[PDB]
Amino acid sequence: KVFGRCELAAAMKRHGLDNYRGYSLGNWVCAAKFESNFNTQATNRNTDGSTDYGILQINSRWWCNDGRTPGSRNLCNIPCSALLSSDITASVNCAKKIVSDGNGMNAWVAWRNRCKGTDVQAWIRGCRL
Ligand SMILES: [Cl-]
Ligand SMILES: [Cl-]
Ligand code: NA
Repeated sequence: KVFGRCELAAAMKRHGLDNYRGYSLGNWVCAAKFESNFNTQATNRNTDGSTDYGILQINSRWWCNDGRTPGSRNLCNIPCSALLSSDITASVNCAKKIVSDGNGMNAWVAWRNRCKGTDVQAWIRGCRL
């Protein structure tokens, strides 16, 4: 599923991301835009052989099991394919564990480089929430 901007904002608010660990909703929408272009089916292979999955590009070296990242962890206890569903619940629940691990949203390189320090409220401007 390719989400619209305000559609995704509303889904993320419903799932408890607005102000989660202090990050306003626009931060999460901005991260999803630059990580996946709002596409739940996005995948990208990394140099070390791990793969990133879904609307928030969650990495198989630490967070999910894809059966092909030797020596990796599965800290969200899910198959990585669950992160590609049109229902974003699994992605959001895993993202909450990632953002709570001490590094905050700096875990998402696109957030650090394209959202951090910008006017992120612009990402939810005009939406009915
Ligand atoms: Cl915001
Ligand atoms: Cl933080
Ligand atoms: Na893994």
